[PDB]
Amino acid sequence: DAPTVNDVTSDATQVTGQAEPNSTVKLTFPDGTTATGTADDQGNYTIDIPSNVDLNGGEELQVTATDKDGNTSEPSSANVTDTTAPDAPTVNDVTSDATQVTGQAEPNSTVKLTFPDGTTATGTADDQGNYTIDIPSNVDLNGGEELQVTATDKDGNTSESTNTTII
Amino acid sequence: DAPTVNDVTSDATQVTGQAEPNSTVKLTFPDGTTATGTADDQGNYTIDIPSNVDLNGGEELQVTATDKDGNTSEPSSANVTDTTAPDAPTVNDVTSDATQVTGQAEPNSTVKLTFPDGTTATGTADDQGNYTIDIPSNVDLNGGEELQVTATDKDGNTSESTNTTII
Ligand SMILES: [Ca+2]
Ligand SMILES: [Ca+2]
Repeated sequence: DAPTVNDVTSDATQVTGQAEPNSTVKLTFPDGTTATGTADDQGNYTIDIPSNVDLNGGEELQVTATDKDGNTSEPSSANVTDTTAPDAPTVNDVTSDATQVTGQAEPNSTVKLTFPDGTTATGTADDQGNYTIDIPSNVDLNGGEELQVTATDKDGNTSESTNTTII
Repeated sequence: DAPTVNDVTSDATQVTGQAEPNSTVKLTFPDGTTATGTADDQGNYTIDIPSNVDLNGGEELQVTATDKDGNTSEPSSANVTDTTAPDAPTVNDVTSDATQVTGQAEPNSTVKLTFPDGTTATGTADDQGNYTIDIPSNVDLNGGEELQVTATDKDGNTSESTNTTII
């Protein structure tokens, strides 16, 4: 009698699926909070994700169904797909004499610097979100040129860009 | 006497370079707009890009220098690098019975649909900015699942995502 659970993303606001008609479907989140819904006469259920729950991707959700006689199904599992890009990274001021670009980004993201000629350089953010990207000494940055930085998570979601002007 | 022109991106707000000290540096845009700056005593110039001039990338800029006697240098040109992502796409409502997803995006951008299991489908926005993406026949859409759409230009700049919930 285990219910089905439709695929859940990090941007989802509800969890839906199929269960025995008019059963009580119970969704348990990693933080121990639960949310419930009642399946309709055709067995379709919807459970609203509480606003106090933030799913980022990778979480395991558990869903059970309980009939009017108190029999509860075995749990069904769903893993949350990460479709949410990181926030825009920060970028510390960059002078024309700088040898690296540093800043903060989502931990473990891939940070991509686009130089004003369109070439690129990358660095990996550490577990605290710090990144450092080396500027090759044959790349000449001049005052007034623009730099652009993005951060991309492991599932390929890329942040909005952050710009800074060379000093 | 030809001025140098530092690399310009679509996100820059100034054009900088070197020219004869105290000469008037003139920047000409493809639309015929001009902007001016004075090179300083060390030969450095900064010219603010007029706000009504939105450089998107690919534009050829022309930069000349004129001395106090009205003699104008040969031009130097610079090509603008596109570092600006398209706007977030629009997505028309998608029912669980839908066979395609449609909406609007930057013309000739690649629109990427991410299904709630993390798999994707792609389409190109046409000359009017309209896109249509076929839903693969092995993808089963269910009411309450989230769909996500992004748009990417030819230089790899990826829009903010747009979400919609399957009906
Ligand atoms: Ca993410
Ligand atoms: Ca662009």
